Amino acid sequence: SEITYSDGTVIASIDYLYFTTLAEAQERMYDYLAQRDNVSAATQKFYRDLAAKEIENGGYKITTTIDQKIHSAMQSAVADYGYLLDDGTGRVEVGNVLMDNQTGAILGFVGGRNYQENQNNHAFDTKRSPASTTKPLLAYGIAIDQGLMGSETILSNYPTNFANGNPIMYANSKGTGMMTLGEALNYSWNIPAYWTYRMLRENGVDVKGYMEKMGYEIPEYGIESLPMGGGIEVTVAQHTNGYQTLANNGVYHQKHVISKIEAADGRVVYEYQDKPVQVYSKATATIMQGLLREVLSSRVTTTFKSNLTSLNPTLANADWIGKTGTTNQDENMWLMLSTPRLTLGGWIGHDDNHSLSQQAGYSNNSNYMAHLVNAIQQASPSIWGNERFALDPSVVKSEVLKSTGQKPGKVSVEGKEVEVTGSTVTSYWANKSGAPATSYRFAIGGSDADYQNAWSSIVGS
Ligand SMILES: [Cl-]
Repeated sequence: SEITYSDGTVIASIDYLYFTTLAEAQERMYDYLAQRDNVSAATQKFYRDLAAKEIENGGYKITTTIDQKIHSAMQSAVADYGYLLDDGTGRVEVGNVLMDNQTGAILGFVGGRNYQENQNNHAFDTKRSPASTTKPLLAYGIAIDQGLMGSETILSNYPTNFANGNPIMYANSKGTGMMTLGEALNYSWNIPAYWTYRMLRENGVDVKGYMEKMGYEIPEYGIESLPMGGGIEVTVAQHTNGYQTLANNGVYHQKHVISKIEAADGRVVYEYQDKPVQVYSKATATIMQGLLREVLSSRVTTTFKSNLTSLNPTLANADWIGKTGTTNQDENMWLMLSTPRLTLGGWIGHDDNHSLSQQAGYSNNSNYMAHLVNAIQQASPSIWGNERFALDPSVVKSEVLKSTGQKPGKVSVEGKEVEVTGSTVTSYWANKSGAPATSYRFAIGGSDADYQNAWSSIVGS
């Protein structure tokens, strides 16, 4: 029995690479064994063991998805550049996963700083809160998909409180005012994501149907801070797969590190079976792509594009989209990146869950990732692609007011039917009729005080 890289080259017979591959193969077998000895449905355990025997003893050739030149380049990038991560807080660990957007196949990964010194696989084993990288999946993507907001929809960021009366905070700030979806995402403000998930619940939206299609296990959906990543912990590999679904215009493919297991007699025993699912519509996923493009361009929450410009100005011109997250004590940082072909997930942190430095996600993980991305391209010059993410033909563009995010028109501004007028903007929608006409409660969220204040500077013009 052996494991090969995608090209057929021998990995080994029966060091993260070996362990991660054998584990998956054994899981393959086990699922099957629950029907070879005919068989059916805490033992278990017998079958887990049975599987590891049947694998080590058989004369099986297991073919991985692992691209060999890419995977070793990624090993060399972490050896060469992991020191970029160090910030005077102890050993900063790292996990990464590179995934094919069309297939769900994993091409390479970083399991940690150095397997010799520390064996924890940070790509496939360790689970951490995804923090604000939860928002495009769980809040905004689904609200767009249910036809409840469009690209230029306005949301509340005015101060507001949880049900216990504690304030919703963003670092030391308590909120500001009305803002577009662009601005909410670029800065990653929390209160507008609070109100979006809260509106999804008021409408009875099946949020869990969406998350379980991308393979997400969340034990409790009834949690106010859920869209900021509370009550959620994920592996890097499972997280890259929610970003694969958005990059790939809304169609999930399941991650996998094995395509083919073959007998000693060359018969095809096991084959990866593709089960594509349209999680979000095409309108939705292509709208969210255009938003996440701006997250990386505006450079508010990450320096990644500047880093990549200076290392490889030609790769910096590829069509990068992405999103960041910080857990609320600086303990874990995330940076998720896609071109149309690939998606690289990244996590940093400490095994013992304690703070990182203040600019560890902003600057440190961003600069490391940008060295990682360039290393990947140096070893496979056309893998990232030159393609562009592009709005779907089904997208509905509406012409809306900047100030409201809805169509211009008449509104009763505290009784006194006003004529609402001013500069307009195109707004992309994933429904049938686009954006409504302006009503008085024009944002997602807000208290009457907020709208008194809102409306009386809109009126003032
Ligand atoms: Cl910058």
